[PDB]
Amino acid sequence: QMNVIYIMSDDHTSQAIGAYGSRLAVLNPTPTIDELARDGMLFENCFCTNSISTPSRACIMTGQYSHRNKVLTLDEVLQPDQEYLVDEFHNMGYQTAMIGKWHLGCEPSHFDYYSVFNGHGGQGEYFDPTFLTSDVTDKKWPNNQIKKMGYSSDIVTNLAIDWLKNRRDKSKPFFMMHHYKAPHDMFEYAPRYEYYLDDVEVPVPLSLFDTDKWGSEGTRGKNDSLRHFIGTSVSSRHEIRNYVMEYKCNTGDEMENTYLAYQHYLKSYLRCVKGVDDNLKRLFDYLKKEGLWENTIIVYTGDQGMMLGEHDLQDKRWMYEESQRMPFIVRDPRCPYKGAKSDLMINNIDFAPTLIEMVGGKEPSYMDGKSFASVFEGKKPENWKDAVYYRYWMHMIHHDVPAHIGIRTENYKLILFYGRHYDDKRYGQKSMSWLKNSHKIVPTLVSFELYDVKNDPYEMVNLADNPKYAKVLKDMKKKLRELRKQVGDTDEAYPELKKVIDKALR
Ligand code: NA
Repeated sequence: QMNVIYIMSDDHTSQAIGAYGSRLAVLNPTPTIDELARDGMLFENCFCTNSISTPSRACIMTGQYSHRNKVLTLDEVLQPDQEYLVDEFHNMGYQTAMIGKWHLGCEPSHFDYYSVFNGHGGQGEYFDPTFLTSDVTDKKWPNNQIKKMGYSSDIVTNLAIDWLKNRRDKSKPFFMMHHYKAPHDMFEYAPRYEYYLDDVEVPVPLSLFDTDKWGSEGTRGKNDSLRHFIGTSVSSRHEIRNYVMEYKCNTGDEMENTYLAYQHYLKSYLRCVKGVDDNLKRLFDYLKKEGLWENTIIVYTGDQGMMLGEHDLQDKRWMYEESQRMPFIVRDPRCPYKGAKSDLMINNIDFAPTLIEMVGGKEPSYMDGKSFASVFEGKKPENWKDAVYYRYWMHMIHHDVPAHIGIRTENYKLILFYGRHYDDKRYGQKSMSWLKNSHKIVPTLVSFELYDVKNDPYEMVNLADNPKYAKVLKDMKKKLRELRKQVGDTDEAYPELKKVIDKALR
């Protein structure tokens, strides 16, 4: 039986992996991950269905869309009973281990072993982190706490190596979820990376300074009346929260301020990515010397993408390419296609059924996702989707990003900004409750955005109001309407929202 190590980093976006060939690849940000891809298979079209940490991690654990597993936003939690991925590996006779960033709210009690960050409600600390572990029995969750000195990414790797070396029953296969907290904000990189990239300019995206044709009334207001309201920024654009403010840039020139904030944002972030990559070298080295390299499936992914200043945006949540796409690399030692790429349209909800089938199990019939394990034997899965669904539910909270649904085909992306919160008690409350002058949660404008992701991969040009694209827009609206029906996301429980979305889709 094959062992499995599922490695996932927090907010590690595809621009920041060398193998994905973004503007950042010239910096060689992830040599170890790149080498893994050269001996594995890289997936070009892997998409989150809902880009924030907790909803994505719930989709991964349950194989189910947010509207099915009910973990809609960061405000909801998983139930232990919903730990389906690990239940399935248990039922197949695996010993199971959960290491690192959990962030699902509940105890990882369906694991045989866990040691997961607890600082700041499951967010963890970059230095001297404490962990909740199934080894502390003197106390009950969430109080079975231990503390480790030093840098988190180094400690996380040590927890995994320790379990493999000292705790695993070598007579049984293992399934391990190995989750780094880096490169999540605040990007507190380890001191030894202080001068990494010191002499280099990080390539700047044109869209940081030019948004002329991007967006719509739903993301900008009419005539940009909401340009300082919607969407936190790298520049001074967003009036409440942005990196120019956060990094205290004040050169006398706002464009220079933006450039300097982008450089500090990207360099701090990439120094955290480098710490993860260096740590992967240690882990992979260990697996190789232990004789596990050729009997262990290894996955490397990030729970969602992140806006690294494209369109002058930050964080995730948006359906735009950099936030929707997850990097996703799998090395199955039995797969003969080494260094291959796959363009199959996949979602984070497909991870669990695929892994289960990879080791000989059956695709679970209660999951929304399906298994693409046949790709590793050189065959597209039967009747596989050629489009993906997306919905961000957490209207305006944290980053002033309006709620939206969308569909991405291989050629076009249609986004419907419906601009409502599913819990109308939240209207009027602060979107960022730690700030005295936060904006308030309010309904925003309904609008469509249509991007040609093949000829405009950076989503520079919203086509929804171009009359040359009237038929494409109608065709994609029909597909969005049907896909929403196909996946069961029809809002009978939220009639406020159902009326708005049904009306917009004709
Ligand atoms: Na995340």
